[PDB]
Amino acid sequence: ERAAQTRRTIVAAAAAVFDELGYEATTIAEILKRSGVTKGALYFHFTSKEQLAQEVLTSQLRAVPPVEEQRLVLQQIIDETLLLAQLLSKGDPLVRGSVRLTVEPGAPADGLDRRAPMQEWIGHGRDLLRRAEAGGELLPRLDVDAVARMLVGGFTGAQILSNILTGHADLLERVTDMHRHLMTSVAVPAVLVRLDFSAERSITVYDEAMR
Amino acid sequence: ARQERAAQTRRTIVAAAAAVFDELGYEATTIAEILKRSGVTKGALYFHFTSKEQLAQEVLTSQLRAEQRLVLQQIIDETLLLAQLLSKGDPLVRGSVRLTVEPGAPADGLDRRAPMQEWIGHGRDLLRRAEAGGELLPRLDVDAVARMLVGGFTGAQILSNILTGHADLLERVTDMHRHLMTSVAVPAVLVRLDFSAERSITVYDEAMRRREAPLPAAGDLEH
Repeated sequence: ERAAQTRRTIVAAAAAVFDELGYEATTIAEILKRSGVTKGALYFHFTSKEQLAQEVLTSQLRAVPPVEEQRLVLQQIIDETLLLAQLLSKGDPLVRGSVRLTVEPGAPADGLDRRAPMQEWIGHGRDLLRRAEAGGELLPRLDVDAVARMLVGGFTGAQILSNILTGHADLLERVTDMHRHLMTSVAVPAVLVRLDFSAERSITVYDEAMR
Repeated sequence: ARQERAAQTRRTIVAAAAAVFDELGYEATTIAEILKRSGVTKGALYFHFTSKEQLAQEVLTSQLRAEQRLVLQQIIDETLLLAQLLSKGDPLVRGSVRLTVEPGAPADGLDRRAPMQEWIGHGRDLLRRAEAGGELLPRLDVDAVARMLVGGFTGAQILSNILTGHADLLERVTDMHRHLMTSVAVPAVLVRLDFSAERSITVYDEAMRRREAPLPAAGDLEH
């Protein structure tokens, strides 16, 4: 049924409010004002501000539309990383609210599980790196879970600092520098030199995914 | 005499401000809560700081005040030190990581950008020293690099907090930094750099013999 599309317009409004106001200050009443749906629509879909937040939390993973497989698995990880930064940088609300809920110190013991969604995000990077590893794309002896944490951490640090220092104006550049310097110690040299970090391929991946 | 006494109560004001910024964040922190906790007079605080904001920036910039053969080993040493301090819950480093990462009140009255620029400048200065001694791979943009070093610590630190409450902090920072350094250092320098938890334990020990909880000079105590 296509009112599970109004589910999408509820998450968007909810993410935007979380982004502007943080978890504690955000209210269901505000989310209802902002989305313009009905109390009964809302609750059909989500029982609490809490489940609404858990939903918004998953967006740094689940809001990126899927990407196509590439001759190099590592290029698919680049494609996903840069697509996430394109969204962040265009102010996509799901991604924005996800960043804010993740990094913002909560009121102590707000009952919100930040760990499970960050585990799923890292789990997905670990899955791609496992296929790269079996493809011979990675330097030997690397730990695929340590590496996955590094890539997510690197994205997160570059993105936050870019916010602080330029309001996200240099975001793509920074995330690209971070990711490319990380790939230099993870990719075998023959693969490294065939990876494409360009802004051009990144807008193309963006456009093709929107649809 | 008067100056050493004033410097001591200065340090107490910075330490106490950090602990409060840690628990409460910038906006909810109050000069009044800081006086309450330090036991220092308003007069002494007004003399040392122009505002809550300059004080928050002073917390942010504190670890920048705290000889090697290789300049990049200085960068390693300072970064892993911060991880050991944060791991232990040192108030200065806790408060400055919170004020860094916190969403703008903007509307917030805290300019994070100025003291972050001082962190970047410090890294940048070190990286130019490293270049003068030949330690860097050729043609690097020293600013873009300092930004990547600082962004790598920040993102390692955050995920480490979310996934493990900082239990694996030092391992994540070290992995992040080792991998970044590998993309930045000439190999002959990279093999000689020391990333061990051993060396970092020693550096931290040494730093802790010098990080006494500051107490105010008695002339600046509230009665």
